[PDB]
Amino acid sequence: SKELLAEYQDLTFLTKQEILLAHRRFCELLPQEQRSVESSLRAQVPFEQILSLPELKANPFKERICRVFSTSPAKDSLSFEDFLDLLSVFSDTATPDIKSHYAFRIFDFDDDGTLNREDLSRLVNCLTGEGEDTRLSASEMKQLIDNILEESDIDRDGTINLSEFQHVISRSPDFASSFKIVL
Ligand SMILES: [Ca+2]
Ligand SMILES: [Ca+2]
Ligand SMILES: [Ca+2]
Repeated sequence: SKELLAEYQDLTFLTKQEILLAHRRFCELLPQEQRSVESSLRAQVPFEQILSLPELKANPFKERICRVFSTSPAKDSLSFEDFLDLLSVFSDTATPDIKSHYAFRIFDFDDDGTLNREDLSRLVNCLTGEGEDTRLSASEMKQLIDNILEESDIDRDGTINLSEFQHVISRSPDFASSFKIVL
């Protein structure tokens, strides 16, 4: 199931939490004997259930919306992938972020899903001491890593996951230029 859901993460640039929330909603819109993770990811939700979606309530052309997001020309339904895109457009519970996705993968050296002290050390090391061309000392690197955890490691597990990473660089507009965190 982890590998299966992970595929969608690479396809949409959403966090695992976002995909999980969406998957639960998707399943609840399918037929009872369809909830099976691997089974559900192959099912399609009929427009009936999409039209009554809360985030589409105030939208005119709901019928049009369904047809545009639907990938299968034959059927009048949405696949899980189509559903993710719908939520990315109409719901605050799904916000694609291609920059966070790749930046995270770059610093997650062992590709294990989180940024630990070691991964974070390279991240903060992209910054400078004080002058325009400086390099951090051990203690400065330590403090910077400590500050990131203290401020963004909200599930207090000692690492930074994609969701938390998005918060770490949420105030760094030019982050991708040289991977510098603001402050
Ligand atoms: Ca959205
Ligand atoms: Ca890691
Ligand atoms: Ca964490």
